[PDB]
Amino acid sequence: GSNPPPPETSNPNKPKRQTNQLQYLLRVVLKTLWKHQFAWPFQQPVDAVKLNLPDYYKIIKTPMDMGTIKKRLENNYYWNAQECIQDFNTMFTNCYIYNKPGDDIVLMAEALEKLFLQKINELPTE
Ligand SMILES: Cc1noc(C)c1-c1ccc2c(c1)O[C@H](CC1CC1)C(=O)N2
Repeated sequence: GSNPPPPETSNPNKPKRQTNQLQYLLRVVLKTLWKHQFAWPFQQPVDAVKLNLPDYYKIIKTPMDMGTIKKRLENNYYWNAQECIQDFNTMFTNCYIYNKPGDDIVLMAEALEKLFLQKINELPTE
C-alpha cells in the first residue's frame, strides 16, 4: 500500500480562475498530449503498487501526471498558466529522474515533451 494520496485537484481556499491561457492549455496543449499514442502511462498517477515499484514514492516526492493536470484545468484549480506549465515540467522531470535513459517510459516522455514545448511556444495572450 505504498501509493500516496494523489495530488489535490481542488482546494477550498486556493483561489480559482479561468484565463485565455488556461483555456489554451486545456483545449490545445493537454488535448494534443492526451490523445497521443504515448500519453497513457501519464494519464493517471504512477501506481507503485501495480507496477511493483515500491521505491517510486521514496524517490519522487512531488508526483504529477496528466490526469491530475486535466482535472485541475477542468476544476479551475489554477490561478495562472505558469502553475500548469510547472505541473507538466514536474511530470517530465520526475520521469527522467526515476527512470534510466533508453527505458521505454523515458522515450515516451521525450516525445510528449517535444510536443508540449511546440504547443507552449504558441501560448496566446500575445
Ligand atoms: C509515467 C511513469 N514514470 O515512471 C514510471 C515507472 C512510469 C510509469 C507509469 C505507468 C506505467 C509504466 C511506467 O510502465 C508501463 C508502461 C511503460 C513501459 C512503457 C505500464 O504499463 N504503466
